[PDB]
Amino acid sequence: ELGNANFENFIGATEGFSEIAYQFTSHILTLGYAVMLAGLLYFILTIKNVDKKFQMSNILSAVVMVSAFLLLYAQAQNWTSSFTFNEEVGRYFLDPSGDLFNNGYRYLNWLIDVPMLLFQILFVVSLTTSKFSSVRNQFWFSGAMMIITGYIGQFYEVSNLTAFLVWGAISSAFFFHILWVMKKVINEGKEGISPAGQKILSNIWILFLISWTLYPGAYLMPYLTGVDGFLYSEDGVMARQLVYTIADVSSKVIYGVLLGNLAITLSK
Amino acid sequence: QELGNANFENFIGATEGFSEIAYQFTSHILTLGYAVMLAGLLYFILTIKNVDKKFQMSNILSAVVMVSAFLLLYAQAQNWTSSFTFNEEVGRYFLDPSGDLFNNGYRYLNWLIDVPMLLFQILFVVSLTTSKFSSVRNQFWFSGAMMIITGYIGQFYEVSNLTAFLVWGAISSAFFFHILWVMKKVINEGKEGISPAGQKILSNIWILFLISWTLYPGAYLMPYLTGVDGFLYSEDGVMARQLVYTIADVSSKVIYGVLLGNLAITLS
Amino acid sequence: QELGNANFENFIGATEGFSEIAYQFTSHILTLGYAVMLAGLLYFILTIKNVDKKFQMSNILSAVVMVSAFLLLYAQAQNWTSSFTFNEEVGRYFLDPSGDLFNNGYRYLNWLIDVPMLLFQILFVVSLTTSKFSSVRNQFWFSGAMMIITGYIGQFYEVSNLTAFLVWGAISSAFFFHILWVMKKVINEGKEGISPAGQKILSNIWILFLISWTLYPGAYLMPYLTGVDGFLYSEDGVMARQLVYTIADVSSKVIYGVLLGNLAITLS
Amino acid sequence: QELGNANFENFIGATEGFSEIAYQFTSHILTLGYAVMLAGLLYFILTIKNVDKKFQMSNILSAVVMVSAFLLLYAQAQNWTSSFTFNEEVGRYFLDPSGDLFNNGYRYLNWLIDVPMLLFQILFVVSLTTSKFSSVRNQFWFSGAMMIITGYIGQFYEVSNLTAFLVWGAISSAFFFHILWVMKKVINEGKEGISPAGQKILSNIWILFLISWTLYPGAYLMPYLTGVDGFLYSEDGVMARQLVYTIADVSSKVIYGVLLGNLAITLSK
Amino acid sequence: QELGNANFENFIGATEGFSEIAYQFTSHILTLGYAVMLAGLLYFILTIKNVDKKFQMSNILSAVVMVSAFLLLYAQAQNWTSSFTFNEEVGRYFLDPSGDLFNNGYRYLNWLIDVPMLLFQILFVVSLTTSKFSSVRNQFWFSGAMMIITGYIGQFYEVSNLTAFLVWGAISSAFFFHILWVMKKVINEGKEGISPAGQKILSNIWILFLISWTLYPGAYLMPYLTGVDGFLYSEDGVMARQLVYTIADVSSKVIYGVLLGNLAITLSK
Ligand SMILES: *C/C=C(C)/C=C/C=C(C)/C=C/C1=C(C)CCCC1(C)C
Ligand SMILES: *C/C=C(C)/C=C/C=C(C)/C=C/C1=C(C)CCCC1(C)C
Ligand SMILES: *C/C=C(C)/C=C/C=C(C)/C=C/C1=C(C)CCCC1(C)C
Ligand SMILES: *C/C=C(C)/C=C/C=C(C)/C=C/C1=C(C)CCCC1(C)C
Ligand SMILES: CCCCCCCCCCCCCCCCCCCC
Ligand code: NA
Ligand code: NA
Ligand code: NA
Ligand code: NA
Ligand code: NA
Repeated sequence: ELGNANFENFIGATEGFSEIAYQFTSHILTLGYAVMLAGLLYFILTIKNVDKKFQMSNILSAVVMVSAFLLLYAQAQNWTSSFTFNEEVGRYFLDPSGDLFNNGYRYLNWLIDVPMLLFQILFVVSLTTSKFSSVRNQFWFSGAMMIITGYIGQFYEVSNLTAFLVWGAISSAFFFHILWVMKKVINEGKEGISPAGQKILSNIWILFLISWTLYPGAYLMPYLTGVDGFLYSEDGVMARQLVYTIADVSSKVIYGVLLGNLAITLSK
Repeated sequence: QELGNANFENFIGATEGFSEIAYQFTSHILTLGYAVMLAGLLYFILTIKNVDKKFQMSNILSAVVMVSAFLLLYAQAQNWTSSFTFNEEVGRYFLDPSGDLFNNGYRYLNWLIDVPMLLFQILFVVSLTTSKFSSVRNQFWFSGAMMIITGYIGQFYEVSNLTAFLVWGAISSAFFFHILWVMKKVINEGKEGISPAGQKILSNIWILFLISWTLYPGAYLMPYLTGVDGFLYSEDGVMARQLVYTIADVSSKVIYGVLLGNLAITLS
Repeated sequence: QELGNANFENFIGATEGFSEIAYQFTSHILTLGYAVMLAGLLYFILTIKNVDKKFQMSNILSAVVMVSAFLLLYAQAQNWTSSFTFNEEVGRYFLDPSGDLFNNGYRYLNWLIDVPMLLFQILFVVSLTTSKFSSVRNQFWFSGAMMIITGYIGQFYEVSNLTAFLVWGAISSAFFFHILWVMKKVINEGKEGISPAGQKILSNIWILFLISWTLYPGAYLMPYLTGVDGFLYSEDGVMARQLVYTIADVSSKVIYGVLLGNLAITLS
Repeated sequence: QELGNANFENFIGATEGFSEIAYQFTSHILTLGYAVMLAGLLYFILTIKNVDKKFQMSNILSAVVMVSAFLLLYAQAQNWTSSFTFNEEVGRYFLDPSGDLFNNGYRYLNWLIDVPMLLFQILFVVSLTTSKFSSVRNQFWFSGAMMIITGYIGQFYEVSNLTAFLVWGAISSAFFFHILWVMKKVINEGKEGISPAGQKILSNIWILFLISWTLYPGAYLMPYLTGVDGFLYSEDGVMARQLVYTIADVSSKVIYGVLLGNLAITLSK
Repeated sequence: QELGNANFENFIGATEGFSEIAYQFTSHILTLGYAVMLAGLLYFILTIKNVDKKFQMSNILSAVVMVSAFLLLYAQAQNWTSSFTFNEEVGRYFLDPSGDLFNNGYRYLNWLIDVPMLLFQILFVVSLTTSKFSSVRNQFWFSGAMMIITGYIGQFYEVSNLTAFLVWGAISSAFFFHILWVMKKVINEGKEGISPAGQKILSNIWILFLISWTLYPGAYLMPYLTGVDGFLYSEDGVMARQLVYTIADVSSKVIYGVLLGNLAITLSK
């Protein structure tokens, strides 16, 4: 009787995880939080490389990094404490004394990362039609609604598939609003800067789109091959956490590095 | 089973147990709390040289608070996960005494750091007119100490003795109202003789102070706000209490320090 | 149930056990202690550039002390929670030998850092007149070392051998009085030739030093301050001992360093 | 008992067990590794202002690597101590499955930080002549990623499937040789137009790079370097593997960064 | 309970066990050690700008040793408390194998950081006259490595094979005497051409070096300094060994760095 639990727990409590699956999930989470701490150091040590009016961006990047390290460190431990080896079969099964594994740790902490990540670009690009405050408030409201609806939804990814999908769609609405506003921001920021900055901004747009789209992909991962599909297995757990790590790295570290390069180019 | 003078979370977890949603949400919200606290430390450290020297003390005090907050919430997070263990037969988290009983007093005593410093730092940005700096500081510190100590005594009896619970709560509320009075005086005097932007910032600071500080007696009273054997005397009440604690912590510490720093910038 | 040369906390916890209030309060007070120490470390680092170069050593030494203090009070906190475990049948925390016996001598040996450095740092702010710097330093260090070592030997027999307890305590008290004499000389010489404000600060420093340092033999004698089988030979005595330890730690380290820094500012 | 696609440390520890020397030495060497990494982090941060601004990026990248290394090695240290428990009846440490199986893959994925950055940072000290900066960088990054991923896949089968082990190892060795080729090109171009002292430093850097990076496939092959049922298919092989890992880590990260910093110093004005 | 090539602390704790005073004191002394190391790290970082630039390297290298030391002592502290558990029936702490056996080798390998760096940093303050910098450095590093490695091999047999114990100890003592010789030469050359105050500081540094470094073979021999089945082959010997280790660590690292910094200040303009 698992109740409103994530599907990792069902897979681990029925079939269990082979050595490769368990060890790979642990390794990918470890790499995630290591990347986050290294990026924190990188952003702190490069603050004076940009003009003062851009250093805020750097700071915010650092801020984000802090949150992520702590989460992906906790989450990491969580994984290894939720599943233990059974010598009789050679697989890792759910160990209830280490609690049920839950991805929600990431959702609430996005309440830090999503606003901040949306906010810092407004310290590097210059708006030509929109108001700074209006864009900021839209970003924050839509991100909060998206995160909260998705966080409520993921609790029912096995118990109540209907609620899962409904909350996912209600979240995707705010996601589309965020995407529209961000495209507006980047198009307005391209105006009046050298072609190098425009190239950096187009790269930022592409990276933003892909890496941010990766997250609902991980949301739906156990069902992307339908019920009782190839992805509703330990392969799906591996894929979920791998996509999470890729999207984390891209949307945080690489995004901050491209913002820093843009700030360097715009600096005098 | 005999629990003695323990918080109502322990009683709920020993009788009904917690569902996956309740337990996981409480853990996530405490994790988010301490993550927010360490990211603000960096923020407040990294933005020290953004204000005139005379205001920088505020920043320092903010950082101090952050440290305290982080540590406490980190500890508190761990304590939660160690006090409740999954029971597979029914699929619910029950009290685990080998991990010690859960107690909110960890917050209360640590407020002995937070409450004075928070009340102290505003006196490094605004300039008093008819009030005396040392008088305001001593009143703040004495009233805060009394409030914290009386509430800390009272919360131990939230289940074992409702009468002492309420009596200590009222005794604490007296000092709380005194603090609100002195703070209103301080804000009104600080408004005198400053720019309109600083006046708007001070108004926002007063509103934030009022709401976020009132949230704490709300969390104190949470299990009984729907009466004896009411709806909030459940795992829903535990979730609500920790959520209110986290919202109040973030608002009264991080956002309060950020608004104070904005005020310091406009005055520079 | 033979405990040997163990502290009286272990005897109380092995015979009567601790109630929820007693155990939780001891844990909270130790947690507050180490939080205060880390916050003080941050404060003393951040306020280094507030005084002239010649005084900055004081800050550094303060920070040094903080480090030591933090680590021990963090360790000691852990030790408390690991040494006593909840018994559900009666609802009380009893001695848990798998977590090791509780011992307060961790503090003693760590005073081998604190006592010299604290006594040393005042010699970087005040200017001696008739006394020799190196003589004062050597007297401070030797007397402090002897005091700490003799008290550390004595505290192991606070239950198993009252005679050794009291004899070693008196041997320590001799060196304590020597330290008090030398400190009075140092403060009186430092008052000479400075402004009245610095003299008032020095008087406050002397009062604080006296009270806060006298608090330590008080915690040493705590279980017997009401006689054998007295009121304090209970969990109440355990609470009182750890509370006195925390008050003395905060006063003699953090507030002492803050007053020294204020003096350094007035002398700058 | 069934272990599946697990490293050979688990098989040795589950069948023969480890003596006190083997277990204690492995723990000590991993501890020394992560201690060295943290000390190097401190060093590279503290010596940033010792070189001209244009070279300071190198320092930063070193520090970045250090962080990764420290964290990873720290975890791995814990993992060792969690996988093997003393049995008083025989006097040997045996596999403890409640602590998870021991796996070297923690290193491999973390090389996804180490290998690019290490290859990247030298491009902030030396000046290329005929090669394009971005071309060299992209080649380094792609070849390193492929090498790491293929070796990481291969090492899971070092006991359960020797054929896949060797095939993935060879596929990885291809990209390793490409990396060596590009690095030799970089060193030859960097020697041009700098003082003889900097050229000597570059020669030492090339020798160190070659040896220290070649040490890693050696640790990959360690249990079989004396054949099946050989001398190295024992606790001696486990000790040798972790010792080679630690020596290669120190040499290829800390000493590499120190030599790069000395080169940057001689090039500074 | 067969323990094999294990340190004598495990034998004492497995046969007689430790009393409350002995166990608590060993734990306190290790805790004090790592606390001292972290505080010294803070001190050496915060006092960097107190000396001329050319001397600041000393400061840096001191903090590197403080990092290493800190980590090791922290680990060792944990290890002690994890290896011995209270038995309520008799009131003594006995060996607990689930926490691993206690081993001092953690220190030894970490000396591979401490011993070279400590010997290196003095060469950033004093100026040699007749000796060559690189020759002194190479001699220091080689002799220190050999000393550490031979003693590390030997200490595993302090109970199981006293003969190998003593043979490895003597082989190590040879390199120790070589180090003392080179250090005496270095101090004599550094005294030349500096003010009398710096010469007095150098004399004090030499005395400190001699005593604090000689303390380590003392801890090596501690259980047998009173003969076979002597007084020191007891829990008293365990306390004495760890206390000597802590005193030697503090003296040879923190106080050594402080005296070096004082010398650097007196040499500073
Ligand atoms: C960061 C923490 C802050 C600002 C804490 C503030 C605490 C209070 C306003 C305490 C309030 C209390 C009462 C008014 C009544 C009941 C008891 C208390 C202690 C919760
Ligand atoms: C930060 C720690 C400080 C300032 C410690 C001070 C310690 C003392 C004043 C020690 C006092 C002792 C006695 C005078 C008698 C009994 C034994 C002692 C060691 C507790
Ligand atoms: C700090 C870590 C570094 C520099 C890692 C370097 C890694 C390699 C040179 C990897 C080599 C591999 C092969 C050449 C063959 C077998 C598989 C590998 C992954 C071990
Ligand atoms: C911080 C650590 C230091 C300075 C360590 C120094 C180590 C030694 C002087 C080692 C000495 C040894 C011998 C002289 C003989 C026996 C074996 C050793 C390794 C303990
Ligand atoms: C130039 C520096 C002069 C230093 C002055 C004296 C400071 C060192 C004092 C060391 C005290 C050591 C006391 C330990 C003695 C052994 C105790 C056994 C129990 C009585
Ligand atoms: Na596990
Ligand atoms: Na739990
Ligand atoms: Na406990
Ligand atoms: Na183990
Ligand atoms: Na223990």
